[PDB]
Amino acid sequence: SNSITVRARGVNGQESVSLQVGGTTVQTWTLTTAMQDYTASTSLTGEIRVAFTNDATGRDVQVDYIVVNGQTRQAENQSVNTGVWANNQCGGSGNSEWLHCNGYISFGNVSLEHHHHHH
Ligand SMILES: [Ca+2]
Repeated sequence: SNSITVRARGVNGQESVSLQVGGTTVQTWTLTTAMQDYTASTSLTGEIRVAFTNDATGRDVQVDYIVVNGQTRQAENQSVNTGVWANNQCGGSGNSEWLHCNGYISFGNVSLEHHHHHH
């Protein structure tokens, strides 16, 4: 199976995030206010999302990165972010660690390719 580690925190420790692969929720965790590693495994190979699902007063999520089969993908390097509050709206910008609104950061398919090298 594929190994995925999510490194994230909540601002008030009430925040819940889900690891979704190809649209399937693989695991769900309540965050602490400290950056912490959370790990899961799956044979699924679809698009990886880290999803904040329980937005409320005082709740926000900050994601550092994920690790996929030993490879770090930085949250700030991801072009899809549907939760960051920017330009006065949810998902206002790519390339952010933040999920303020309910939404997600997409980290790409489990398997990526470059010059016929698969990683
Ligand atoms: Ca490979």
